[PDB]
Amino acid sequence: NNKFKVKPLPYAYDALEPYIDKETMKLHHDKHYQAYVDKLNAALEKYPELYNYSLCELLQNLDSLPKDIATTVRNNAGGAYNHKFFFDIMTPEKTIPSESLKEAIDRDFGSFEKFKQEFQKSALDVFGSGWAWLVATKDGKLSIMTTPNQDSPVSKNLTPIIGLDVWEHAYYLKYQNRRNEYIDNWFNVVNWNGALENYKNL
Amino acid sequence: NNKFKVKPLPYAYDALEPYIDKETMKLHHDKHYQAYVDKLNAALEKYPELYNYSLCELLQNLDSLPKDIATTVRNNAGGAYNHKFFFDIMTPEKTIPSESLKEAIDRDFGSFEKFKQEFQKSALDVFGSGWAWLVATKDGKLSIMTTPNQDSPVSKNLTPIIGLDVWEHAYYLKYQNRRNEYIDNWFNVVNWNGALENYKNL
Ligand SMILES: [Fe+3]
Ligand SMILES: [Fe+3]
Repeated sequence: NNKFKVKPLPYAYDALEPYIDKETMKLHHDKHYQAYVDKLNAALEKYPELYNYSLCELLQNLDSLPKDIATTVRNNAGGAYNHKFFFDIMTPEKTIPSESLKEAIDRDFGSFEKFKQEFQKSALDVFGSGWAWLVATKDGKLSIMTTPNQDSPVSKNLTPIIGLDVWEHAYYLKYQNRRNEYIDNWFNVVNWNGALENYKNL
Repeated sequence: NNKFKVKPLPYAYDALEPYIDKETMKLHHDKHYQAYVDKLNAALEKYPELYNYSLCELLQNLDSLPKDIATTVRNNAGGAYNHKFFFDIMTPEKTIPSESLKEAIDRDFGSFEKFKQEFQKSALDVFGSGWAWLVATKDGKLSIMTTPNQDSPVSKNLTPIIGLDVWEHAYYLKYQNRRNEYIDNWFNVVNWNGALENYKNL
């Protein structure tokens, strides 16, 4: 069996309280993330060799996949990848920026605080469903960008370092329309050690 | 003062229970709808003569508005129009299809039940944020279409007859990920008399 799988949450469903509620963690992981994986798997039944691609490879080749599944793959491989990534980029442990990522953030944004303000503004300005990302080019240059729906920076050959889901399902139970508060609180659970790994894997 | 305004909810905030919760009605009308109107008004300060356009006229002329506000108008005039329309198309009163709309639905979809099934499927399949619509061409031909975000059929010269908001803020508090249940329940509050008026105004 080489079907795609849901990665078990890397911590307890309530580990991120009080910043993100346990009910949302359960829905977000067990329902939304699960649905993306199931839908992806269903679509690939027609082309079982695609089960041997990684999610990255699917996302890097959307324009060359068979026309009849390309959009479904974009959306569902997108959702699967983005959510695996998102749950991995948060943690109940306390972390801070360090090593090359810490330096790069200062280099590219002037300071951690300037980076944080830009990120929060971008997250806040996403219209409709989508994501805010800290991304790196192949040479380690950092920038902030957003994607709609489940589109991913990976498809534009950019490497996600951190990313924030701003689909309303990610925050409505606790914050309702107050996305600004959700964004501000989320920085308490960003896994900067994971982010460093992401940046190093360039 | 010819600034755009929020239309007061046409019924009590709990009038649509148990199909839509009062808390959602309050957020949806008092926060989300309100924000679209405020943002629209803010953007038009630069071009005060646009306050004399109707929402329809703004939406029918997005490609010819000044470049610097066109997208903001699309999104916010869109949200303002769509929400005014949406709250008007629901009611606590019991209503059924009648007159020309009743006939047209049978003509164009075969039966009310076939129309309802197609509408629910379209509503269910919207990916990300958006709307499902029953629309009419200028000659009264009916069809079902969806729009993303706050895009409107009005911009494609189609006349909305009914429409369902499937942004997650419209249903998450009560239904969470279970959009199917939200869609099914919503048919209990569709204002078919309003829909008939919409159809007659062709
Ligand atoms: Fe999500
Ligand atoms: Fe809405």
